[PDB]
Amino acid sequence: MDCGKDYCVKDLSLAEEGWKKIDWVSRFMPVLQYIKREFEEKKPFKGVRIAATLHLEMKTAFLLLTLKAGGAEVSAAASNPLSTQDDVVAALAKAGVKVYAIRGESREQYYEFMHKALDIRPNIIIDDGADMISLVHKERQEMLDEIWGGSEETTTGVIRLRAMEKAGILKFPVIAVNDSYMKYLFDNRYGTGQSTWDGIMRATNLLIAGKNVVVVGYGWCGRGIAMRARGLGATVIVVEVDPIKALEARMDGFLVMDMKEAAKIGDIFVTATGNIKCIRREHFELMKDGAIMANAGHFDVEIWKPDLEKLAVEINNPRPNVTEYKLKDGRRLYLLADGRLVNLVAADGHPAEIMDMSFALQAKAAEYIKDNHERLEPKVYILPREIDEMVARIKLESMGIKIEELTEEQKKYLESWEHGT
Amino acid sequence: MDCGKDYCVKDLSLAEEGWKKIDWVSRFMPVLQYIKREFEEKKPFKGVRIAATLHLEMKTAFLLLTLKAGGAEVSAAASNPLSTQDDVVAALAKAGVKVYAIRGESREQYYEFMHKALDIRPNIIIDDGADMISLVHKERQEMLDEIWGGSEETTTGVIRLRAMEKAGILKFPVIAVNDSYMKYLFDNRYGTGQSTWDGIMRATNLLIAGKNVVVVGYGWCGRGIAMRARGLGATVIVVEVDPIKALEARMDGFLVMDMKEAAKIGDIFVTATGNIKCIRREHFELMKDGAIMANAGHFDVEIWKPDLEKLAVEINNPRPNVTEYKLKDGRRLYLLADGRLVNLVAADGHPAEIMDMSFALQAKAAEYIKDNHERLEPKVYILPREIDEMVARIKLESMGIKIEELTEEQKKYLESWEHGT
Amino acid sequence: MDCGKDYCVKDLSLAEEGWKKIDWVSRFMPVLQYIKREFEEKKPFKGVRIAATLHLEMKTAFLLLTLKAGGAEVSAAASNPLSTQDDVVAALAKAGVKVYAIRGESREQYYEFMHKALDIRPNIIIDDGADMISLVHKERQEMLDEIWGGSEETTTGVIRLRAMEKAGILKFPVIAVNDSYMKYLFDNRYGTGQSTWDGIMRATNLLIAGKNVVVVGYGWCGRGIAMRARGLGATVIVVEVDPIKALEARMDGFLVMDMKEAAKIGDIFVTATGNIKCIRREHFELMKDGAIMANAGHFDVEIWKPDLEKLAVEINNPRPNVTEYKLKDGRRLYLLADGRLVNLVAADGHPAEIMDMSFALQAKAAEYIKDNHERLEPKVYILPREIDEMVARIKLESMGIKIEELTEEQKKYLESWEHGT
Amino acid sequence: MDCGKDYCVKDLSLAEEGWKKIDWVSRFMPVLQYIKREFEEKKPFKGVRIAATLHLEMKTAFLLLTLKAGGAEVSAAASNPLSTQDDVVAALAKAGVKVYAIRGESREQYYEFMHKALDIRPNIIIDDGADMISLVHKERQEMLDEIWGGSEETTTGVIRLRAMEKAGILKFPVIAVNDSYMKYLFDNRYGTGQSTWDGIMRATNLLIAGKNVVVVGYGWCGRGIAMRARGLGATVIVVEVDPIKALEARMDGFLVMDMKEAAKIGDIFVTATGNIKCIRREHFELMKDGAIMANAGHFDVEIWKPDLEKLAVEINNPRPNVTEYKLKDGRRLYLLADGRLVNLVAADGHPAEIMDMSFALQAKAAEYIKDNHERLEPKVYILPREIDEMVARIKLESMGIKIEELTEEQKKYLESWEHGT
Ligand SMILES: NC(=O)c1ccc[n+]([C@@H]2O[C@H](COP(=O)([O-])OP(=O)(O)OC[C@H]3O[C@@H](n4cnc5c(N)ncnc54)[C@H](O)[C@@H]3O)[C@@H](O)[C@H]2O)c1
Ligand SMILES: NC(=O)c1ccc[n+]([C@@H]2O[C@H](COP(=O)([O-])OP(=O)(O)OC[C@H]3O[C@@H](n4cnc5c(N)ncnc54)[C@H](O)[C@@H]3O)[C@@H](O)[C@H]2O)c1
Ligand SMILES: NC(=O)c1ccc[n+]([C@@H]2O[C@H](COP(=O)([O-])OP(=O)(O)OC[C@H]3O[C@@H](n4cnc5c(N)ncnc54)[C@H](O)[C@@H]3O)[C@@H](O)[C@H]2O)c1
Ligand SMILES: NC(=O)c1ccc[n+]([C@@H]2O[C@H](COP(=O)([O-])OP(=O)(O)OC[C@H]3O[C@@H](n4cnc5c(N)ncnc54)[C@H](O)[C@@H]3O)[C@@H](O)[C@H]2O)c1
Ligand SMILES: N[C@@H](CCSC[C@H]1O[C@@H](n2cnc3c(=O)[nH]cnc32)[C@H](O)[C@@H]1O)C(=O)O
Ligand SMILES: N[C@@H](CCSC[C@H]1O[C@@H](n2cnc3c(=O)[nH]cnc32)[C@H](O)[C@@H]1O)C(=O)O
Ligand SMILES: N[C@@H](CCSC[C@H]1O[C@@H](n2cnc3c(=O)[nH]cnc32)[C@H](O)[C@@H]1O)C(=O)O
Ligand SMILES: N[C@@H](CCSC[C@H]1O[C@@H](n2cnc3c(=O)[nH]cnc32)[C@H](O)[C@@H]1O)C(=O)O
Repeated sequence: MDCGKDYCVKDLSLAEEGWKKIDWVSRFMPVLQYIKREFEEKKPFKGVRIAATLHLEMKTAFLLLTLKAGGAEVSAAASNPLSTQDDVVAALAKAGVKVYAIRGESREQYYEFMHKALDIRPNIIIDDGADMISLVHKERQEMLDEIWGGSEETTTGVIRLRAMEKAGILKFPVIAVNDSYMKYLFDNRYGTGQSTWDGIMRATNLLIAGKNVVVVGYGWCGRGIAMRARGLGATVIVVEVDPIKALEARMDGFLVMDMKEAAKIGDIFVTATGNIKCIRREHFELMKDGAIMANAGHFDVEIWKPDLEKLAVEINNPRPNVTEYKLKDGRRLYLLADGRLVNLVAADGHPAEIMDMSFALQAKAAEYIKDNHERLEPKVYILPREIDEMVARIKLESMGIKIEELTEEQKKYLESWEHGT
Repeated sequence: MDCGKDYCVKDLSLAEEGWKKIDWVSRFMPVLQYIKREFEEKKPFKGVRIAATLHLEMKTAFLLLTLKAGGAEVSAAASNPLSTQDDVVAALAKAGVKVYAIRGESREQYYEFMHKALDIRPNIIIDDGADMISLVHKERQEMLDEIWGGSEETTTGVIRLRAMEKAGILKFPVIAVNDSYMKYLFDNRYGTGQSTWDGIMRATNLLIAGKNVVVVGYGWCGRGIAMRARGLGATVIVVEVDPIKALEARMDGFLVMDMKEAAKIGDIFVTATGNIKCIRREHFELMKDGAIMANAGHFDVEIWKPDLEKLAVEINNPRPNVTEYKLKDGRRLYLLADGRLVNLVAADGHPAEIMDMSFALQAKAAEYIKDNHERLEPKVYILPREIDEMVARIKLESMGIKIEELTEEQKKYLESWEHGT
Repeated sequence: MDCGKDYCVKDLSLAEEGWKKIDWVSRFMPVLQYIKREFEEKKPFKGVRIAATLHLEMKTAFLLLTLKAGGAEVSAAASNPLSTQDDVVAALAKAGVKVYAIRGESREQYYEFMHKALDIRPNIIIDDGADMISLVHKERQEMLDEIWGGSEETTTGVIRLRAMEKAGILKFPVIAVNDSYMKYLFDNRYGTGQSTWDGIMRATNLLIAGKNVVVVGYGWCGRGIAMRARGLGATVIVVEVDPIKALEARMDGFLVMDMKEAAKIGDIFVTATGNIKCIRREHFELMKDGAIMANAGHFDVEIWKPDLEKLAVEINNPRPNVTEYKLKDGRRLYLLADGRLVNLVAADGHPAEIMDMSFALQAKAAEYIKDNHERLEPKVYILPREIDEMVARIKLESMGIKIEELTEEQKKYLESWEHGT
Repeated sequence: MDCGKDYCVKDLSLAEEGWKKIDWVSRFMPVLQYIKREFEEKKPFKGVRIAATLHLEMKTAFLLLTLKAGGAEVSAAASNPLSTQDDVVAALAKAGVKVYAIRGESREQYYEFMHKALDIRPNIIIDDGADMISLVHKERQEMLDEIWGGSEETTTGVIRLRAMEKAGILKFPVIAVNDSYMKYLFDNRYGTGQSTWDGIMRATNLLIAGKNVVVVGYGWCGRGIAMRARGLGATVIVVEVDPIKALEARMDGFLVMDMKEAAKIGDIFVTATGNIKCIRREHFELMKDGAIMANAGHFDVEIWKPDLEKLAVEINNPRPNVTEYKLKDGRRLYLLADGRLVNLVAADGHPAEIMDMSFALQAKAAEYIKDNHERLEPKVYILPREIDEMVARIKLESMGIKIEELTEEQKKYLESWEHGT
């Protein structure tokens, strides 16, 4: 509605509430605040244009404003059509960020807006899911040589970009921010663990304790989702295709079965595979009446909605972010958040302190691209662990935690080999 | 605004959304559904008038509709001015329940509406905090003849009523529903454990893991809040006045210290004491910058607001359900939900399956009073344990769980003494 | 072998090692040490004779020596033929305690020794399982009028004594020490939780994580056994006959099924029912090859050994405290500790700090019997909660823990009823 | 005492008990049983000579017998002077393994026996701490021609060997078995987590719940020790030098502080660093009376014994595997197992099912060296991940667990980039 050359938002009059959300979470983001103070002093992004595809809530907004405080000209598009928070996006538009996003936008608008964000002709692309980096290579090839590099937030995006590199069509360097220690060990595990159940509880008002919770995938996200589900009193069943991770889940005290056996007994199903069709026709047919299904992975393809639609004689919407599929025999199965990221659609995403660290790495990755892209090949890179170390020490210090320091004798001992029994 | 003899609600046009909310949670309340079918078949409350003071959200609405389906004429008032959900109440007014409640009620409206609810001339009073039963004894003594009895939902109300009995001011029988095994072992512990953190995450979007969570009170609510806080990754510090429960918290793996020591290190404070001034002036003075405070117990007197106001040079409202008290030294302390029941004010209360068992007991208590008021004395009773077992057996059956049966030989062994060795 | 009028022990030359065990655990028993200092000063048991039936390890020995330091003449017999520690018992004999116990003694010696302990003509009987109190009523009735009272340590004994009271044959007062808050909330739960797995690991050297652990009974012992099993990485399945406790186990995150379904899937079975024949023929027939079975309840009747013997074509003993039952189809099932208390036969029983509190109550119960038995009927009593409070405050102080104290305003508030919304 | 050219053991007559111990744990080692049948059928080590330095208990004996069943001639020496179990070693001598070990070995005997084990002129060396591989490089350089390669079991040894490679002193290939997923994710974490507390309870009979447990090091062992300590009811304090791992411990719910601060409040201290002097003079000076200290890492240098001896006015031995250092102010600090591997010295090491997977990898590593030594360089290698997957699949199958299979469509999706949205 409020839609022009510089932005396309639902309603600019929502900006005051968006500003309050941005100010609130920024009070609990000490690492990005530390970085923002440096950016304001040195203005390292003066004259630099940045286009970002991220989940457009208040922590994302604070990162974009941090990049702007460093001198950058920033455009932004949504990483998911349903995760955008309209009031936050109005505040971004008021701040001069060229943001193009409306909550609930269509898939075609999702890409029409992504193109508009790309119109800034970015030097740096910040991506979440690799849609924007892929879109440039497919439909905006005229702009490739102007792009220094990109940084990718999530596992699904890194998988896509590595396949792009394998096929020889990646045309600029990419930082796999997801692969940094202070990202996947914290965001993917602890962040997703809390916010997935935050969203499921918010959407349903249902009890987690005494439920059979089925977690499909025992990677970093599945681990955290299973961890916190157990912490909320649930009986957790893990479904995995990796035999090593399946044994880990056993040692962690969780049941391990395949997806058909899990489908018969699960009360709540959560997918975190980054894969396609992990739950489909024959699993829905086995599910108990009232089964809750949620996706915490990527896009909307982990739980195969077309199979649910073919089984349903009625499709209803009893609550916001709850789609009811009524089957022939009268069973009703419930899909949360239209099969999209339940933590970001049914809730407010990861907590502020988690995205502080993930978006601190993103800020450092943008600086790394700015300053090293000419020595980098069109390949996927991981940030040096020194940046991980810096983010961790800033967080610990803001926490008031002082850790042991190695003595010179101990450093010597760890490099030696003669001191045995 | 939509106010009359039979109801007083904010907006009747919100009823359609309220109905969707009631329909939803009712799908996950099997025990109360079992009872509603019995009530609908037999109509045990035909001609009976029931006045209820409860937290007016969707699970409460299904309890009130279940009583109406049993033939009762039902009036309803809010148990807390900020827990009422206006769309649910609109649906109750449309359903013929004489409900008088608006979210954000003044204290004067709170008691005016409770008086309007009493105008039904009830035979049975269902109470939640003992305000209504106290109000009849103070201001509506002409109602005492017609009143068969009352039922009290919560710990705080039962304490008040037992005190009224001790002083000899109680005039009609009272069922202490809170004292049923199927209530305080589940509602108070598991329900409050989940819904307290549901509300805290919803209000703040902050990380629970790696925080110092201080839980004041290690009763049934405190146990649950502490258990789920640990499940979400927090370090938990328990503050108690009972030495036995303090040792229980230690053995459960939690730190135990006094309120002053806890105030210095806590990041999030949760009170669940049912007592007054468990966090007060001297504790606020010790708290770290950015401390989060929330009350999970009765009323709003556990965290003493007047002390916060006197310390504050500025009182701000950065988020819905977050009050910011800025102190002279620049520190900011955040009180959630105005110091009232954080699960019911900042979220949707206990999950549906928990309220199913609690309100099943309430429905049984109302039927118990109906069937026994001529045999009861003006004192506090607890439901026979056979009702607890019925509720637990209906729930287990609806879960598809069948448990081991105690054999006749085993029963006789348990009543013998000669078989030792 | 070293067997006379004053004692019957395996070998007095083992006393030096027994003294060291007694000294060791006594360093970590601050509550009983506190009581012992009082006893040494006041000598309240001067001229009093005490006969005890307890598990004769080093914590029991310290209680008996504490009673002796108070002036008592003490005799002792084993509460279980397999839990006696011969070196501890030699030290007791060297100390002047009239102890009659040899590890591995027969059932007939178990009672022959119990009679010898009774020959002291006790004023006070301290019992664990009610064998001695029952033996007096059956076979030593000539001595009843000389006995002031008894105290019973465990749930199984209290069950027997209450049945004795019901039948009208209990002839002196009995203190149900097991029923004290500081007993069953700590000994039965936390003590049994740790020491059961202490014994199972010691006997087997097998992994607990990633195992299906079946806990039969979800009372105080079963809760703790399930708690700690989960803490060691196991998948815990709870078998219960109480529907309320079955739901508790669900809410605590454990599977709940009946014993036939549990038998098919369990890797380790632990009984804590205090009942007879909870695991029998048809369950053994369903068990997987290599199933481990252990009893943590009472006697050796919870797992029905006669059924295992009838199924076995070979009975072997591959490890100390491991009996192998080789079945017709080649399956091998393993019973720990001959079906007796696995924590006390395969290990060293509860940890010292736990039995500090249980045996502190026992010392206070003996004092309570001494001083109140003439005002007591031949019935089962529970100690006043003031003693529970005293034990808890001594433990907290020895721990360096200072708890909140109620203000006079708060005490007033909890007795009031007028202060509502 | 029973010493000769082919073996040196304490007492050959202990062999019968050693065999029972080997037979027992072998029943619960399915993966190594699977490999032993393959080895027995194919005899891949016919004519091969293998010298091993391992902790000589029953699971090690089954590994050595499995290699012998494959046709290998096997010599064995102790990996630690106090972890050897004399009856197991007696059985190995009876079985034809050239084992030279006695529990309680002097340091001189330790290296004399390791030299006797090397007299076999091995083709493959299996090492556990890199003492033997270091000893060949220092004192048996004439052996270097015939040596195909070595395999290192543990973190400390791999560090030594990688340092030897860096300095260019390594002369033959080395397999870093510790670096296999199926090893360090399970042995180091879950195995050490259980067996450390197994040993601590066995030595002390003290309560774990409600204690302040300080874990020094949050690597794989530290993670496991902390996780199981929390599972047993303790409050866990983590001391780290890695800032990333320190934040992991916080998010896992543990307190994080430096060694001096932890020394003031810890009740039980466990070191798992693989480093020297992580607890030393200044820390002992701060410790509470009665502090328990134990080492779960390499050698006995993590807790610096010489500092304890200098502080002590008295050194006593109140229990087996408990050394008491009485300080000038009367405080008593207790070091378990002489500061050596507490799980292996005060207990029976890792449980059998854990060592099954670790020693399956060792058997595969020995076969790998046999099959690849002519293609390898004098540097440190890690086994191909296909062997990890084989071990995990054999274990899952023996558990009756069948996991979901990755479909061809899903594999192709994971190698694509065009499918976004
Ligand atoms: N806020 C969020 O919701 C959030 C945060 C981080 C990452 N993610 C997304 O979550 C997904 C995974 O995150 P990760 O970092 O855990 O990936 P990961 O690869 O660590 O874990 C993936 C696991 O999925 C398992 N898997 C794949 N197909 C499967 C199937 N059909 N059935 C069962 N298990 C299967 C794999 O074996 C692997 O262990 C990605 O899509 C990532 O983008 C979401
Ligand atoms: N939905 C909800 O939020 C919900 C649900 C159930 C109960 N409640 C309310 O929660 C409160 C307690 O519920 P309960 O069932 O736990 O009561 P409970 O009495 O079991 O626990 C109360 C604990 O508070 C401790 N306590 C009292 N004053 C204290 C102080 N000054 N400092 C520290 N500890 C103190 C007492 O020792 C007691 O153990 C009541 O007000 C009850 O109505 C709220
Ligand atoms: N050191 C120890 O091993 C130790 C310590 C304390 C008590 N105990 C013994 O443990 C036993 C129980 O201790 P408690 O204090 O837990 O008793 P408790 O009564 O609290 O729990 C007993 C549970 O067993 C359940 N039960 C009974 N028969 C059953 C069956 N056939 N199948 C399944 N569940 C069944 C009951 O429902 C009850 O919940 C008693 O024999 C007591 O003496 C042993
Ligand atoms: N059966 C056993 O007891 C067993 C089993 C496996 C490994 N280990 C031994 O345990 C040790 C570690 O095993 P790992 O696999 O955990 O190593 P790891 O390196 O994963 O963990 C080591 C941790 O120690 C930390 N550290 C180093 N010096 C420190 C100090 N001074 N203070 C605090 N933290 C410090 C490092 O930061 C690192 O995180 C090695 O010696 C290994 O051989 C023992
Ligand atoms: N954009 C795609 C891919 C999944 S996004 C997953 C990413 O979201 C990120 N994330 C989680 N919570 C938040 C938040 O509150 N703000 C911004 N990003 C978030 C997190 O870093 C993770 O890598 C989609 O919606 O399906
Ligand atoms: N008088 C005080 C305290 C009583 S409320 C505490 C009660 O609220 C109940 N409760 C918790 N969640 C819900 C809900 O969603 N609907 C209705 N009652 C609830 C719970 O049973 C508990 O006993 C006040 O009203 O604010
Ligand atoms: N004597 C019977 C009944 C069970 S005894 C169970 C009791 O043992 C007690 N107990 C547990 N550990 C110890 C210990 O180390 N010493 C003495 N008593 C113990 C505990 O208090 C519990 O009530 C039998 O052996 O079957
Ligand atoms: N060189 C040092 C540290 C190496 S031992 C650490 C290794 O012991 C192994 N281990 C643990 N329990 C057992 C057991 O019962 N038998 C054999 N090895 C074991 C485990 O795999 C780990 O990598 C020393 O020998 O004392």
